Amino acid sequence: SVDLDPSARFAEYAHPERLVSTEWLAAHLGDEGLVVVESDEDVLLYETGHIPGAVKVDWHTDLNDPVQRDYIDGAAFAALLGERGISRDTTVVIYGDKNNWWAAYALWVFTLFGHDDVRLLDGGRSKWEAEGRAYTTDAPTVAATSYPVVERDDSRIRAYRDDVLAHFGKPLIDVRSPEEFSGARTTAPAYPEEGALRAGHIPSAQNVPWGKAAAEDGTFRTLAELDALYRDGAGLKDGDDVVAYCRIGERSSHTWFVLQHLLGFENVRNYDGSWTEWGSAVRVPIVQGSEPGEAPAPI
Amino acid sequence: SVDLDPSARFAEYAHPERLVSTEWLAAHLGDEGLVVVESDEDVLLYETGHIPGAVKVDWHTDLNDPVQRDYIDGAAFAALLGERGISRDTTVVIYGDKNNWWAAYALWVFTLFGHDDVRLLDGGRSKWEAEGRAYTTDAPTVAATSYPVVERDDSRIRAYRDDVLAHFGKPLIDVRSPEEFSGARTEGALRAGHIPSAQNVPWGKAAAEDGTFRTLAELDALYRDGAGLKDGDDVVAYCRIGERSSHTWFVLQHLLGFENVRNYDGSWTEWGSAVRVPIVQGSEPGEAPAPI
Repeated sequence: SVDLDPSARFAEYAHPERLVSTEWLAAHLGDEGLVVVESDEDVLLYETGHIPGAVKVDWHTDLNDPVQRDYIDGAAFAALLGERGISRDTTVVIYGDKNNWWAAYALWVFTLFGHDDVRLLDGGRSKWEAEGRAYTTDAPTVAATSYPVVERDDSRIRAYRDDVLAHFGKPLIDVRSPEEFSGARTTAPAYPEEGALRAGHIPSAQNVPWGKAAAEDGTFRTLAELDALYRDGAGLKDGDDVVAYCRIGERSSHTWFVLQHLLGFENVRNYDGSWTEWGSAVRVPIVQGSEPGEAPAPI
Repeated sequence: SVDLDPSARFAEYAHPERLVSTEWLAAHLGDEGLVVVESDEDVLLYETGHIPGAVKVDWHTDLNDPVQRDYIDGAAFAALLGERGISRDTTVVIYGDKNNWWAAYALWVFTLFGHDDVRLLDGGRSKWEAEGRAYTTDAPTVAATSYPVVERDDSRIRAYRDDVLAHFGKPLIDVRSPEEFSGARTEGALRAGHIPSAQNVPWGKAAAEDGTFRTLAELDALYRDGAGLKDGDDVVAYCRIGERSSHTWFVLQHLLGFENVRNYDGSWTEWGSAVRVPIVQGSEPGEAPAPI
């Protein structure tokens, strides 16, 4: 069994059991019941050096249905975690590049499958590296485990296009850049498969670029800073059913994490379809400019 | 009134009233009640030379909602046709580049607004030029007419995503390239493949070398023999966008006379980026899953 990180820094958050410090992790490496998972946008980083004993999840190959636009099923999840020495009761700590952007995404997927003890290493690769902590290129050399086949739950933390169309009048957070938000750009040149034939945002969406929730050192900002950003800045109130979206669900998972686990909103869903779906969908309401715009009637 | 082209070639088709020959148009140009409309994928061709008296429709600016992914509404359509001197009773002959690929699309849009008498110039720009017939580079000075505001009808010849999800068990025609249908290409999406159970009939197979629609015999082999379509079949066609599947809609509705033909305009650009819609790969149709 694997204890919580009692660090004072985390106790102000709604779900302090969802974070650990680099100092805590350095002291727990190799402990029975703990698996450390690297999850990056840039999958090649793991091979340049990883936290010792860490395994890797590759978002290109491991987490998507290979044919359909959907995440893997319970059978594919069970085989992925078993190969990595992960059992149902294992404490998983996930860390990654770009201030745990893809780390939160892996945690979201684990949560679709109802894995209870899943935590982020606050600050990811960047704080581990700034502190001069060790990486290896040694394999985890992992003994296989049996993980149960569970049915994926898309009810609680996931939204589809019809839930979004139905959601108008309820808070909507767009986590893309202001240029994307207004309709000046759609994608990156590195990801042309993440553009769309229309530019803009979902009408009544508040723009909160996801990176605003991360400090320079890549740690999650304080409760006071987050409260400023989402409650004062974006108008969120207790009891609010919140939907977050980006270009794809991978990139709005960090904001879901922030709202579900740090600010403690009960009802937070990631609209994974995001702008790639919305901007290519026939007859969905789109607005342009830096104005959120008026909520239309629920469709 | 504007006479039907009695040409034997067209009389074997289900709706011979939907086609005119270059010979007919040359003999009927400038006749009262006839407006000729150029509709091209390459909109700049019009200024290089156009049939005398012909007006232009520009798919970049004239036919799409500027904000939403949708076609214009009745008020926009009335304004467009009014400006071009088209009345509700006007006979409209549409022609253009790429074997009337986009002419078929314009006719589709006119039919959404229920314009009765719309015809294609069999063989379009390519057969007019090949025959050495006259072009002007004059824009054709036009007196505006009043066109009525009618509600666009999306029911009869248009299909939405949820119509296609509900369609499995009934025929789908995918009009994209073999290398798009297999999922070794993709106006792309992030996913590659085709809709399971869809028969690949690349849209150009229905056109002859000279740009004209193939004989009823040749179409029957393509769509009945090749793709297994039977009388009373409810058919949906799709491409990457609805603009590019309108030609095959035209073939099935007007030439083979299928009663129920719908253009799924969302096409692969929507399908290939929709969350959790069925997709299969390789040159095989695949089997129909249960209607969703």
